[PDB]
Amino acid sequence: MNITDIREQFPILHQQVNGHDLVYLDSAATSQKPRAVIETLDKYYNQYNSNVHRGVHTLGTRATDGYEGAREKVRKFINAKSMAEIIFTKGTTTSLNMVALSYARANLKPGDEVVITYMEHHANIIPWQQAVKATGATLKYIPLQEDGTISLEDVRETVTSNTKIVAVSHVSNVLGTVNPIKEMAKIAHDNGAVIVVDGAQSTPHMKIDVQDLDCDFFALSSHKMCGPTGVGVLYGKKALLENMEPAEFGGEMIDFVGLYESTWKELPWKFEAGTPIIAGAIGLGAAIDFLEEIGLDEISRHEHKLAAYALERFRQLDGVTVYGPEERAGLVTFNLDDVHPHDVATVLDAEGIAVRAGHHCAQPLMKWLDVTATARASFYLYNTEEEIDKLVEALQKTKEYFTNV
Amino acid sequence: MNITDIREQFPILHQQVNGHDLVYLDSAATSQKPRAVIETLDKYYNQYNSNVHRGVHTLGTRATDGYEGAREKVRKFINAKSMAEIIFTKGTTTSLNMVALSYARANLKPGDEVVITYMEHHANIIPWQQAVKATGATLKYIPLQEDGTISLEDVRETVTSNTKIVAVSHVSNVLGTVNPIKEMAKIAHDNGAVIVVDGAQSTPHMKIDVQDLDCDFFALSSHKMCGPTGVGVLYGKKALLENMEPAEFGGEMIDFVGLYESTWKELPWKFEAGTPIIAGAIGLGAAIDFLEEIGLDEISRHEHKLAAYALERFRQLDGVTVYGPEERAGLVTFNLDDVHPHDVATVLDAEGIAVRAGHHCAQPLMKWLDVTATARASFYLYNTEEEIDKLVEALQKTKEYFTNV
Repeated sequence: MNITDIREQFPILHQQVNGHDLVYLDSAATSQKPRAVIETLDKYYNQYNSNVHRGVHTLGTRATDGYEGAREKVRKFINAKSMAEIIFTKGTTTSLNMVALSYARANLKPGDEVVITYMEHHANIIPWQQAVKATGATLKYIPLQEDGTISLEDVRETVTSNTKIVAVSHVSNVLGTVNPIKEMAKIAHDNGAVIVVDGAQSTPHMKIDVQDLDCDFFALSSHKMCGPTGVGVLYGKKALLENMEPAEFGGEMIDFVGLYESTWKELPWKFEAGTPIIAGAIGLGAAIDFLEEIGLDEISRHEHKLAAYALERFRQLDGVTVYGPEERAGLVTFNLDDVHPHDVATVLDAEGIAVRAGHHCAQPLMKWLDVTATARASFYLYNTEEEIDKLVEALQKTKEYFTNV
Repeated sequence: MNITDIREQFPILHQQVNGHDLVYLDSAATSQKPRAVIETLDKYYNQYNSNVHRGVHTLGTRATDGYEGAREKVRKFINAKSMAEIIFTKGTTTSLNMVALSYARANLKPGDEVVITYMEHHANIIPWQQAVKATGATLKYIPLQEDGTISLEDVRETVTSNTKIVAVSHVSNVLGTVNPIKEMAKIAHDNGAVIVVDGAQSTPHMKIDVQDLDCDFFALSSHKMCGPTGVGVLYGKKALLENMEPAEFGGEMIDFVGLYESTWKELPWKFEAGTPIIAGAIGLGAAIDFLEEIGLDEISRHEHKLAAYALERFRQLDGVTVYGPEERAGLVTFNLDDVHPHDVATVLDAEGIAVRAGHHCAQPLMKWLDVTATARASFYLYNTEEEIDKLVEALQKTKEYFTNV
């Protein structure tokens, strides 16, 4: 895994901001794309764009085979049993909303519980808040350990025989924690619940195998995994999808339309109403080919190296707090003592360095951490230890600067 | 308006299928894209991709300004009063589903009516079927005249003081009919109803002015108007949007998130949950710039010429039935006597010619027309009368061929 040769495929990395080479450390907000993905969109719009699932004409057939081809690539990439379990959506947020609308709203009654955790991103909070309000069910929170991990005994405590849904992130976009999904799925199933996994921050960075995890539903976003914006996937076990009603209705997802009543297509097309995200989903198949060629285990080993290096170099700085555990995904969320994280991010952008400052769509977690906001540097397959040196040198200079001020 | 110079900007037109120059006459299913749009996606992913609505770092600010910039371009393009009324979605189908979920489901009771027409595309049928079933309201159909137009007296008859919603296409994707939306909106408002306009087939081809039409909601798709797939718009009057609840929930559309309760952003962001369709919406702004540079009135005058030429040349063929009125948008849906439309479309594809055969997502209309399927040739700004000659010559040869057979 050669990082020079990988970075050479990402045109956007090769430019300056404010007179300094770009140092992009915000891949947890969105990732950058290699030429293989951008040229796959180009070749689609230059050569074979047409609407799909007619195949009466030649370009139509080629677009269809591209779109359903990419469905198979995603099936293989997360080790789903069938393409019937792979639904294309606009992103993780829409995928989790589909489960909350079609599954939760149809299966919750007063007495029932939905259990989540305090570290969840809002995409995996607000749909559940709404589904429990609609049904008169109850929402509960799994507590966190002091290093921001989840203990399985706390899971066992919170989940009861009235739990119907446990929803949890695979990897936290703030703490970097990798949650014990596979053991949490056992706990859910033992209680008679399903588990819904927010895989937006795990899928880009480590191999996913939904048969090993045994999750009931798993959601992911193309834009965080070197693929186009506007597209994601919802995986669900086929027997659950078969019994769920569609979240949206229209052409493409019907079989017969009468004046008042209609019947639905089989899966997966039951859940894909209207002309699909044709180019984006073919580009997400290209991103999967690109990542698979490098090797997800190789990219996870590179991120492990960068995260171990970052945590060590952050410990060298005085007056800097890092949140979450030592074992983690490739990101560090932090604050400088007495400097607002927004001013940290502004000063770093003057040195070329892109990081995020704010709540990271995790307000309940910020409250748990007893802070109003934090800064976050995140890493991906194109980042290097030299860029981490530049970040830690800039935080040192920021510290000195606001000191002099 | 020079058609040679326009076609030179669409790389996909310049290729052969089955040994014959491509003749693409299926723009009512999806349109082709000019280099200005494809190179706008390229320049986004090559130079300034980042997540939006943080602007703490330089690329982030540029992506944000691109995305909200394109929102303003769409506002101006349909003459909306405010960007608060312009919501980005994945397509017309999702936009109409949002109205059916957030508006209809909250405003229908037993006794209330939703009125549609028999010519509607399924996207503007099935959401209403579902919303009336959920609420115990009634669905009614405006009847059609024999040439497939709508009379305003039939509108006045069908719409009553119990109507709450009239939903209708601006232009029919089968009949080519242009509906009298502006006068239908008056009839709706006089009865106390809102009007929801499916503008998927009008927006690419003629100027839209939502203040002149006075529609309450208007939906459109990027992929039919030279823009990227996976993106559309829902326009709604600000006072209606303000009182509707979100259709989906997550990051980006919240202001404050507590453990059990959350409050929403102002419009338009209240209706855009999760990381948005950043590249696609910037490419749809580029498509609007491209179309505005040519001039929508110029493209409508070209389509009028092509449709008048086609209807005349189709009348020259024996044994060919054309459906719908003489005055129409740029498409012809037809059948050859005694030839199945699927076999017509197959034979034409062997001569390079791409058309559609089937129900065109309008099963109730096919039933009204007393046919099980039809063939459709549709036209756009890059098509020419010579291509229409090739279609009519091919139908003549198809007629002779199945005759000999």
